Amino acid sequence: HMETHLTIVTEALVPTPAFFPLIDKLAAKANTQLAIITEVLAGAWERLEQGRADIVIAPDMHFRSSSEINSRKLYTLMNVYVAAPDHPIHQEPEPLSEVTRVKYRGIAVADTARERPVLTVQLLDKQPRLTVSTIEDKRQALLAGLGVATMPYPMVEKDIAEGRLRVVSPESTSEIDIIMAWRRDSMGEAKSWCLREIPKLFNG
Amino acid sequence: HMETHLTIVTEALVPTPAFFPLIDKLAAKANTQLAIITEVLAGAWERLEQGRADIVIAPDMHFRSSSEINSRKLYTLMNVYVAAPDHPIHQEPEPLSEVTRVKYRGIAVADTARERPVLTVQLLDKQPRLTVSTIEDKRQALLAGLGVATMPYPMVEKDIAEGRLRVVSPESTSEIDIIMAWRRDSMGEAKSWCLREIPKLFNG
Amino acid sequence: THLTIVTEALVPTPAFFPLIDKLAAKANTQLAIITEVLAGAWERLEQGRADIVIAPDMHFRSSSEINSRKLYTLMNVYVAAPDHPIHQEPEPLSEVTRVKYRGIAVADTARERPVLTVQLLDKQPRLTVSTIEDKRQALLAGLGVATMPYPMVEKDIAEGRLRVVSPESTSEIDIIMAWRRDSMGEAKSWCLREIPKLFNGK
Amino acid sequence: THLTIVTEALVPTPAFFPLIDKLAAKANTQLAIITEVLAGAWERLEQGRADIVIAPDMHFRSSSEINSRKLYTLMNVYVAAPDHPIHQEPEPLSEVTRVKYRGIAVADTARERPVLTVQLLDKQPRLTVSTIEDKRQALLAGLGVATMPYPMVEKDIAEGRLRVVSPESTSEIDIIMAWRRDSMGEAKSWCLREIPKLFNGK
Ligand code: NA
Ligand code: NA
Ligand code: NA
Ligand code: NA
Repeated sequence: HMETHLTIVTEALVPTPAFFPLIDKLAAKANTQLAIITEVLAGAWERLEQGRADIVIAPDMHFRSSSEINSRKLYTLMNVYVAAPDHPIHQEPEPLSEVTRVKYRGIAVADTARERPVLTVQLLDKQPRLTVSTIEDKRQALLAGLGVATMPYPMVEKDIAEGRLRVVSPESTSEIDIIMAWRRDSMGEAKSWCLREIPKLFNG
Repeated sequence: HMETHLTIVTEALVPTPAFFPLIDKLAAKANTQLAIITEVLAGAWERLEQGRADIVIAPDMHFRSSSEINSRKLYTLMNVYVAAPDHPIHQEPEPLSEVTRVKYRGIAVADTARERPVLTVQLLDKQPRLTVSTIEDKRQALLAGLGVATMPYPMVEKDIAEGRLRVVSPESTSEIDIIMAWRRDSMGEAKSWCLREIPKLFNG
Repeated sequence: THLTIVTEALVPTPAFFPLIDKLAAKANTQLAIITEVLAGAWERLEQGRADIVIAPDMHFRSSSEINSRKLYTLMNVYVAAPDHPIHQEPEPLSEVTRVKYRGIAVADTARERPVLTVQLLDKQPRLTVSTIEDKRQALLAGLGVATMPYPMVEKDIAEGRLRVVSPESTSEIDIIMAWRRDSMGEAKSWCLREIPKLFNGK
Repeated sequence: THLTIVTEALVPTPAFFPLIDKLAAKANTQLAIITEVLAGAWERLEQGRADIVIAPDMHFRSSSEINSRKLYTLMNVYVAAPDHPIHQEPEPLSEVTRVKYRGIAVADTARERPVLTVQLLDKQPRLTVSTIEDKRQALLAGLGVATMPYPMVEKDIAEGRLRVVSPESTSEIDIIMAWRRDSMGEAKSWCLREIPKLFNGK
């Protein structure tokens, strides 16, 4: 109904290309131009709170208890603690022991900058770390043997199969619920349509 | 509510400060941060069409009756053809004659800086012209004796009283309806509230 | 024909008015003195939609094809209305304090989103306006705290309508004249010579 | 203890990986190689939130105090999927034509002096993404026409997944290393010496 602009935020763990089917359909449904922006952890939620994002696709988080924010579970994602095959972490009797983990470099994706608070990986103080902005940069660092870190399984599935990466220990494997969140204090055609279409991209 | 952002566009003829009462009230009604942006003629409407403005306050225009756009008349504004007291245009028998107007410099508000003629005296081809972006710059140019142009009466009322400007000829005085316009394809709390409050600013 | 000078919002357009009559005699050139905000001024120069830009010294243009010359220095003062509570603050410039009070921004290239001067924190209230005058009126009405060009508020501070929040935040900015070297028309060349003369000793 | 290098989106972060082990031996410094887009990279430097910036050329100072050095040249190519109708176009770069086809933009963290890597026109359909990878995937999927860094699509062009729209639009950009002189830590100094060595021959 004349040109419109909707802004979807996909957190770093969420593949942006999964939302590409929406683009053509949104151009036919309305005259709506899509913006699918990437943010990291709390940065995704912050965008929603500050009213700078129509819909957020992100891991379930403590922010969700907000009264004017609706939310719905989309799918589950698996996180695996990986390292390059030749990394010494593999020869460790107790790779997840606090005494062992400090010996080896962790790799973190920043949310705004170097931020100690993280839940995916418990980086310890005095432990070496590398910090990057993108999930791809983190992958390349891991492929190059530069540290040990958690990754979304889809992004490293081929890597593990083809022996470029190796799961450090299955004990650390975690499941994260990926949720769709939005604010009820505003509504439009395009936003409503997306809220209905996005779940269809995944389960049903 | 938590933070929200609304964008009101006020066309150059419309004093932005008239919307200042909204600011404090909008901070209490919701957590909404206001942006009152100035545009010139068609630029104001273009923002509305492109979905880059929640509400537009602008002169009534050829854009109107557009199917997705609601509108409401707010008030009438008077436009006066003025020049500095010492300007030779005052000594002219026929100041508004095509033969006369070409002799003297017109002043236009634009961004494009090429095509002025829209709704009023306008600028004749081959006529000397100065182009400025703001209504204030146009006022100063007129005060400095540099040309002849239309101005919104409120902005030059004191100038005419105190003999800094002088109405060239009353024949050219025109009335413009200032309307509030928005798009129906979207709605939220703040937007709805403003659509109700803005007319109240101009009751009297 | 047609010359376009772009004066950034901080730069008073009327300072260029002396050029108008002279340019009409020197050449048959019709002048446009267009106002833009921050990056919008430079963008016009890059896109070849402005012959000369008068603007604060700033990043970009890929460091290709842009000549520049310093015209004068401008002082920027952090001001607020006399009765604004920011004045009673022990630490008015502390991040903990600044968040309490509304900032006021002039939107850049004339749009809401492009606003990255500085001084605005998350969770901080803000108002965004298009013009430096609108920002002045907002400040006069007590609606926030913001930086202003000293010349535009000098009388305001004298006559007690505004008050400098803290001198520590005062900054000096070089106002430069910039153009592209890939063209040198008659009118353009003449203006490049005349414009510095408008500001001599300043 | 903590050094922050900012690499603009056009710059491959992994090119700086050799530094990591050496920096751990040289000093006890934990490295952050952060990605930003266009002006967002510079803004970090101005706000003192980045020790070193690797980014497309600016060379211009509002914030002042900035030293810079050229590292290497990068080529940008206007590409689209092989089956995109832009290829059948007589005049693919004509303003009349470009509006017909969707542009793809990487969003910026700052005052958008660079907004269009090539040029995005009003009324023109657009998709906006945050990352250069997302933009690549969009292009691979046939969803628009946009500029890309040649190294990132060299294999794509070879293996017929992408195709250069027109060579006329190809542009060369200097990638520079920039920093502020008002500080000179051990690690920062060492990196400023090592980083140029990573791009000998380039
Ligand atoms: Na992304
Ligand atoms: Na105004
Ligand atoms: Na001006
Ligand atoms: Na990167």
